Amino acid sequence: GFKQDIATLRGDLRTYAQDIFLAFLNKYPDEKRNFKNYVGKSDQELKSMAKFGDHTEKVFNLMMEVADRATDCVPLASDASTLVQMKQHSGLTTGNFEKLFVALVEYMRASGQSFDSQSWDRFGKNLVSALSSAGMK
Ligand code: HEM
Ligand SMILES: Oc1cccc(-c2cccc(O)c2)c1
Repeated sequence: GFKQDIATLRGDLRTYAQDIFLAFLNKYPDEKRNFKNYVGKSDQELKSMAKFGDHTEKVFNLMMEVADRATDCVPLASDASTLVQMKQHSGLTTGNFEKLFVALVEYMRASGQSFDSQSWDRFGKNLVSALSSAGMK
């Protein structure tokens, strides 16, 4: 289920983080407006860029903690408010997060593995809900 999937992802987190973020960027190329350093690079080139690996892993480090602190796939209000208020998220709207989670769920579905894709789909919807309640446009 969802708790075990957090463990699974944490057990190889930089790999999963990069692969899921690449799935996102490749599915939604316009999303690179927010990541201008990542333009004009293949996946292998991005995995060679120090900030790509560093930053993407730190995104998923926090994402896994938000998932772990959730109840029934519903994040804490404090976690949602942190994600809204972060200066690095100034530009963002809930649609950006929706898209991240669509890509993450598709990645899990296409993996060979027994991820609880349903629970991640709910988590994404519930996080988007919580971001809106905490004041994200
Ligand atoms: C639950 C989902 C997310 C979490 C937990 C999260 C967390 C983080 C964290 C921890 C950082 C700092 C990274 C660092 O400085 O090393 C960061 C930066 C950033 N995040 Fe988020 N983030 C999430 C979703 C998103 C989404 C959906 C977008 C846009 C589509 C986004 C855009 C940014 C940008 C532009 C930065 C700074 C630029 C960069 O780090 O390259 N984040 N985020
Ligand atoms: O390196 C970064 C820094 C900020 C955010 C992300 C990100 C954004 C959308 C999907 C996703 O999986 C990861 C990646």
